Amino acid sequence: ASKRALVILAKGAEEMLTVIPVDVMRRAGIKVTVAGLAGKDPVQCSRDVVICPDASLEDAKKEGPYDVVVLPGGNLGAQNLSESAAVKEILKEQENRKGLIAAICAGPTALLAHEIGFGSKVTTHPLAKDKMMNGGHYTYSENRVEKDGLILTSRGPGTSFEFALAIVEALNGKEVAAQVKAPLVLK
Amino acid sequence: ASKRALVILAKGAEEMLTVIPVDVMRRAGIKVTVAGLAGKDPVQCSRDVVICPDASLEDAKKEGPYDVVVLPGGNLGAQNLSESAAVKEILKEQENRKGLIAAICAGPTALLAHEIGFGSKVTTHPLAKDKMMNGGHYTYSENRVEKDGLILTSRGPGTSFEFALAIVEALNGKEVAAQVKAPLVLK
Repeated sequence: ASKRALVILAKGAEEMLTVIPVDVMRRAGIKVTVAGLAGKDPVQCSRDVVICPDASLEDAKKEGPYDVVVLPGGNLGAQNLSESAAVKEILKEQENRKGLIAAICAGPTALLAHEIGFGSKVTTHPLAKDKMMNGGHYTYSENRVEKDGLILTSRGPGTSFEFALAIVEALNGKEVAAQVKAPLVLK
Repeated sequence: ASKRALVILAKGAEEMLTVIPVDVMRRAGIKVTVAGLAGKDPVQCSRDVVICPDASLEDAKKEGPYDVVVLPGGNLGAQNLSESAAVKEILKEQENRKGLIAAICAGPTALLAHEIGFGSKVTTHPLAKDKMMNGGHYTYSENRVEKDGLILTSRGPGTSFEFALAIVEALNGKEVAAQVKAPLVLK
């Protein structure tokens, strides 16, 4: 039985922060669904790369649950995630079933919006710290990847391989993560 | 006047090796055209991410010339690039006008196919070395990014930020590259 991941893709998402985790998780043999927040239609990312989702979020939700829910960053993408009642429901249910939630760069600010994981240690992009920390509901970290139990966060494009491999390690173990890492030519 | 880049996107291209350079070049203010080898239609990448190109290669060619032509990797994508007469023509013309050509991972093997840049120092993904070196037409390097004049090559997903920033430096200078790099959270 393979592990499954839901990646929620909204307009204005950071395309690197979307594609690196999708690709690395697929290299790990995880079954990844790229779900469009707004529907099935192509999604215009922050730097104008246009990605076609595998399914709408509505449809993907019916095929869950997932071993991880992944929230890419990009400020406008994170805002769209934060404003969505559907994302609220998915994240609450994932938290309620003790499933992993992974968010990168401004992505973790959607956890704040939906009151997910309060009391956890988290990181974000440096420019998203103040937003994430409004109210003091989390403890901030400058680690490149932070994992406090079932809340896994990371900082930016340059930490996205580390983030993705941390998801792989959490789901499939350290040995699979190491095997996936070697062909990537990381430093 | 901004610099312009042509990124040639074929079926089976490595989506990280496509998106990271597109995004980082756009962050640098380069005008990037993602051109579909096969036409305007969406492109299925190696790990099944589907990207919609900005234009067909046929149309993009008419809007050149470009300050850089970028060839992503992915073995099947590189093979498609290598089999295309249109790519041959674009690369020969770029070489003839003394314009930069940048290729990452198996991407440089399309330079071999089209007899581009012989006598240059190059790198590739480790698994693409033997293919690239057939005939001894290039000198191999293990540097993460190699630039021998107007032929710029790199090794893999984990070197793609370095590759993209090397393109930025070549076109827009070291200071712009440094400014684009800082918000990425590189190690």
